[PDB]
Amino acid sequence: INHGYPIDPVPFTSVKVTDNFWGQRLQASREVTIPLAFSKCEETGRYENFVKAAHPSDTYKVEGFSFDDTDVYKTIEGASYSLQTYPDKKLQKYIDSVLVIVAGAQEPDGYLYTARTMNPKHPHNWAGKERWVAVENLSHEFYNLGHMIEGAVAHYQATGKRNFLDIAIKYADCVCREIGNGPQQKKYVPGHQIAEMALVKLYMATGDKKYLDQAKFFLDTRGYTSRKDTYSQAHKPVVEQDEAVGHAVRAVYMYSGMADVAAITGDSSYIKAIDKIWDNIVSKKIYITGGIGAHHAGEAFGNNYELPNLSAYCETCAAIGNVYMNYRLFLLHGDAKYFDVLERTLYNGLISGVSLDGGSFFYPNPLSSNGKYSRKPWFGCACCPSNVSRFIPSLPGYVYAVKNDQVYVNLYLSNKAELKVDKKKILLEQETGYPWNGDIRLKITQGNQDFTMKLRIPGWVRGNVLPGDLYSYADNQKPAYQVSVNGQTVESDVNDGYLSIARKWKKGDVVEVHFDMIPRIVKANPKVEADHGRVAVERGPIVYCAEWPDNRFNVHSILLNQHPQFKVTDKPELLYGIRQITTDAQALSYDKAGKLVTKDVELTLIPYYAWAHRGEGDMEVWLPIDVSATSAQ
Repeated sequence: INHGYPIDPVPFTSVKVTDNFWGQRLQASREVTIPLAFSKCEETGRYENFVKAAHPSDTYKVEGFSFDDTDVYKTIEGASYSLQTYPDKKLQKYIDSVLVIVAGAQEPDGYLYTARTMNPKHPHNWAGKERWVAVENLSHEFYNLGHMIEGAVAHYQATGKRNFLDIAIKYADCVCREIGNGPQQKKYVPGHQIAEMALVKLYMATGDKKYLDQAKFFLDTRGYTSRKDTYSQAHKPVVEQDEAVGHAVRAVYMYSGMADVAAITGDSSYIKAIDKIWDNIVSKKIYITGGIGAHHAGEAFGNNYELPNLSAYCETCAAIGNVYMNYRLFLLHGDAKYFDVLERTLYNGLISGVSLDGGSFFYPNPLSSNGKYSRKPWFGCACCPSNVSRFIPSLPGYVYAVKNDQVYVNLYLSNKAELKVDKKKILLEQETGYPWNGDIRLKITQGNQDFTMKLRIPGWVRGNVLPGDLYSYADNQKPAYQVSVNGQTVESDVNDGYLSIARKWKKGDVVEVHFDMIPRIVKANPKVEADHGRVAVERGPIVYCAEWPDNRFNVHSILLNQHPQFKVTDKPELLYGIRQITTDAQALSYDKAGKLVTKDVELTLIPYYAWAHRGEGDMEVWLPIDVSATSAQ
């Protein structure tokens, strides 16, 4: 059943990753992250909640969070993706055992929500006294449904079995029969959006239009209920929203649902709203790491241009949702600028949230540290680890896309892919050192077909830090790029951010691509007060930072040269293999006689994602280049 977007995804099952960067992240997800998250679901009581729901009792203290059941649904989602690329009888049998425990907690009419079922006389304090009554506050009853669906659909696609799917269908039918516009129903919308995107997905798996109508009901009714709160984007009808406000995850999950519903019903009204919201996010409310969410209070978007560094929120879940949103905008519009934003988030503020070994995570992802902040294996609220669990293995699904005769190449990494192009099979291989350098060989290894290959030419190689004027390059550098097909240079035009190559493609044909990767300094719009007198360091798609281990001085005390010169060096054995950046700078301090002293130092910079892997201490992304922004001790 067709999703309705004008461009088709190329699924993650079609793309075998052969590189070192992503390939190690994928291995780490399978060998450490998914096993750890299941192990934590046992250890922190997530399974016991379902067992308790199976034997209700007045005596249970219902504690944790009302959305804790989703940690289980999301880890099963991620495992289920893993199983499709890497079969594993034991993981698959383990999941069956978990699902028996999950199925036991479900009431006969399909309601599955352990925070009430465990102890209906004394339910979780966020659940309310009765079903649904606190849903637009913090019950998370429809959030739980959403993650349950996404988990179940994935498990069905991985196993051909319905032991998860049937549970989701039943809870979905419970919601659909009790919640709606009908006269024996109750008008309620999600307190935490996700059910909208998830119900489109369940429709696509089952053919039951009830689910699509429920998703549309959820969206269309928002803003017309008693709870008109900014926190959950219910301050206005969603079609009239034009700025990203409130809780960052809630926001991007709703914008993603708005996109899915729009595509599948051919309704452009939701699209005209998210186009404006996207413009607001990218021109006004996005960090240079691609993170979103400026305030601890509400885990929320700030005002326009409000981007503080130390107190930046940037929940890893929000980075993941930001990827979901931009991918969908790409599918609607066919412009690479959506993948520039997605690439920035993906390579920086998303992967910053999981350690390289896969065993610890971040909830918030700040752009500065004064120490006392490292990744943890889990949290009371485990939304980020379980989201990481589910995201990483799906990564190969983001690389390509196809519309008819048009093949989009959106990410650069070594991989072999099978593409369906006007109903003929095309095997395509990328070989590259990306993100570490800008050389890409693409080869047709099997098949022959006339088609147009669209190569994303990243914003960074064309002088655009991001779409819009939130940021600009503040050096003199003039990066260049070149493309060739079988030794003939393409000096065709960049349209919609792609260099487009139309020809008969055959086994043997080679595309060669070169992007200069030169260290850049980035300046923020002068309206961003936090970054006055400061610049950020970048190379290719990687944002850099200064961290304490590499620098025999206080990292918060540097003063970059007025016209900083940069050296890049390969470090294959440092932090899983990276390129570090070096620059000649000054470190400032106050001597014993009370005088400012400047000391010439070598400043060593690492990828932002690689910070915090070697001990708590100081870190800065936004480096002073003016004495107004310095700090001496």
